[PDB]
Amino acid sequence: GDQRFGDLVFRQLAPNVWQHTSYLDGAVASNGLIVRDGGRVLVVDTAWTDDQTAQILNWIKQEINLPVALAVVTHAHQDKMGGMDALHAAGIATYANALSNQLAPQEGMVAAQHSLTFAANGWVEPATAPNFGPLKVFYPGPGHTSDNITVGIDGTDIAFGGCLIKDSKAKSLGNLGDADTEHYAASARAFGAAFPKASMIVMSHSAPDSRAAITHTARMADKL
Ligand SMILES: [Zn+2]
Repeated sequence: GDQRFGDLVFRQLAPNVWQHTSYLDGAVASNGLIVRDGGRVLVVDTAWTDDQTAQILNWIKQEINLPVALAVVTHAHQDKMGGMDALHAAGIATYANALSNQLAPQEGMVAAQHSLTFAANGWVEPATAPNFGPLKVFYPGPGHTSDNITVGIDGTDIAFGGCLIKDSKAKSLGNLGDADTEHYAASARAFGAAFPKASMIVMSHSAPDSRAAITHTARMADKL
């Protein structure tokens, strides 16, 4: 069920949801999501590079042929925001956690055009997420990074944990270079409680897993 398109891989997860995969030299896969929402397409996370992200837009044109209305990126690291220039070059509205945009220059990333803010319970302030359609954005607390956000896909059983969640076979939570080791466990559990009926957990560096990914990640995080 994987489709190769240039050096990227695309996998349909649901009638209106695909996983995009891009590689950086070993070679490390990074996953994001593409969502068809009526007459438009919404993207979650860039590829590692601008050139790879441009190929995401090419694949969408070929396979979906609907305009990309917006992209949301899940934190200020290269695997999630390394392709911001391809989106901006294409006139696509881009959204990140305000803190991701504030950190972007120090992380060597281009800031998104728009900033998300969050309630004290982690849910996005809806005024800051205009026309997000099925994308339900939740800030679970600091973990992989202080700015990491997560996205549920309304109308589906899918939730995206980005780099916060690792699969149930993971031997480590790496990369922990920018991690909050105190709050990581609670943040992983918060993601599970925010999307309590999601059965397909999509994550940055593993194929989709069951909810065991969340509990397993939280238990590894408890050891930090
Ligand atoms: Zn990261």
